[PDB]
Amino acid sequence: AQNPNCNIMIFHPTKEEFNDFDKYIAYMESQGAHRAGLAKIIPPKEWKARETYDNISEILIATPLQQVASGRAGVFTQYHKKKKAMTVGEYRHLANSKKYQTPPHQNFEDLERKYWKNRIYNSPIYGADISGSLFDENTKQWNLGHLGTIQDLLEKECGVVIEGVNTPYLYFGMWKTTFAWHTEDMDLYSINYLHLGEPKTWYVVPPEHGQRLERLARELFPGSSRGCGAFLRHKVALISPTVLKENGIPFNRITQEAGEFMVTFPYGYHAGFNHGFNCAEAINFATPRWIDYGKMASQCSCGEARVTFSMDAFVRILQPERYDLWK
Ligand SMILES: O=C(O)c1ccnc(NCCCO)c1
Ligand SMILES: [Cl-]
Ligand code: NI
Ligand SMILES: [Zn+2]
Repeated sequence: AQNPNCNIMIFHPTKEEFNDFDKYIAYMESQGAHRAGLAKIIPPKEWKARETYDNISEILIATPLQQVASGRAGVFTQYHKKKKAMTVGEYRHLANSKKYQTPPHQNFEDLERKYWKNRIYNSPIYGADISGSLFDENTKQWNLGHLGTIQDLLEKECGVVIEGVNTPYLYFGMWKTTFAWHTEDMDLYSINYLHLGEPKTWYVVPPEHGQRLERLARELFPGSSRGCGAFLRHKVALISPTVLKENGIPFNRITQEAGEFMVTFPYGYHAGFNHGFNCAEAINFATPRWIDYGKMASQCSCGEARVTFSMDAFVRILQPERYDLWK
């Protein structure tokens, strides 16, 4: 078996290899990349997402989110408080202010130490899930707005014809802005491109050990576990690498820099944080190997998590018993 220790793999495709997206995902998996839950792809040196990031300051963040923490340094939850709308220009100025800017630090490891020591004592502002794209329409390779759709993948594999669409989202971050422990909706893949700015650090549990993370989460958040059988779908829980180690949970970490892609694989739990002002773009996608994960995916049983219009049809076709129970 390839990659048996489930290490995060890094790939350097040539411009020739960068032409066929589906074929290169299949290649990475032939080398065992999916066993880690996450892979990094560095684009060929001739490639670019767009010519310049001039004038991105005109984009609107209609509902910025203030991320307020509760708990202890290594085990906490965060709730999102809605703030008034601001432009990306206003947001970037706020991220660079004395109150919110990245602190002095020696290297990535020093800044990671400062994040986990001090995260809970601050409330950074996150611009998340903004429908849109920053890829140039003339960019033909790995353009996250020109991928084949999950609906067409299901039709090709299973003959199923369903409603729904599939478009990218933008994320504007600052120091300490946080994404909580989660897998994707319906345990889909995701692909994430860091367009501009400071790095993003990622943590990931191998898919073959995801149930170990779930068992620890039930022990650390017991009231949340009693209220919903799939509460990590709420995307509000954080657990530090020190606590994961103390409890024997297998995981890996890596830092993504501007100009790099990250792919998460079906049922790969991940979490992380931003180092400073940045802008990323992400979308979910599917392959033939995803279908069986879609059939087995857990669902939030209490109403807190959002189920989109498109996700409704996935549940209706792949999980008809759960759909009928919803009625
Ligand atoms: O912010 C990101 O770059 C990012 C990366 C991967 N998954 C995410 N899911 C949203 C969870 C919100 O707590 C967000
Ligand atoms: Cl700090
Ligand atoms: Ni994600
Ligand atoms: Zn729930």
